[PDB]
Amino acid sequence: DLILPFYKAGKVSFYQGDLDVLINFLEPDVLVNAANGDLRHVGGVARAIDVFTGGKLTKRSKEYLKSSKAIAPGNAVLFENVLEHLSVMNAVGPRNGDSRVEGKLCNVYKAIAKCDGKILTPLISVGIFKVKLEVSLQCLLKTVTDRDLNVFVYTDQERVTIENFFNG
Repeated sequence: DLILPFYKAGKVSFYQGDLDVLINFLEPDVLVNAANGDLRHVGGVARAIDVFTGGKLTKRSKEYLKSSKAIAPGNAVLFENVLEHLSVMNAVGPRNGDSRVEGKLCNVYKAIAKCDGKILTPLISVGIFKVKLEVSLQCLLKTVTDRDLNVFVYTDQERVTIENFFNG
């Protein structure tokens, strides 16, 4: 492997890198999108995924909303094979100060863990939805307990925070 994790907790591996490079080298079947409820794909995760699929994620999203329930926080919807052997799991997390941030976050991870194959995911709700990294991380660890999972972050700071959480 060209790209190796900076931490591994049980079956959960943690990576730092640009999204396109992690997809290319880690070869996921399922990519989790940090979605917003109206599926406008903006931000460091959602725009990068859209672009990687040549705009197909957005095409499928517009199609989806013609006949399908908007995605409420706490839920996720899988678009299968947005590209051949790359499904996008559109996970909509809670925002800081919503009710039941932890229950909704944890439910998102429960949905993510039911997907098939190799999964590559960011930490849901961390960044612009302003949930503390450790709250999202704790829900992930608590919920996805016996399942191979790959988690990515972009910044040095985020990596350190994750390392500090485990190092104590």
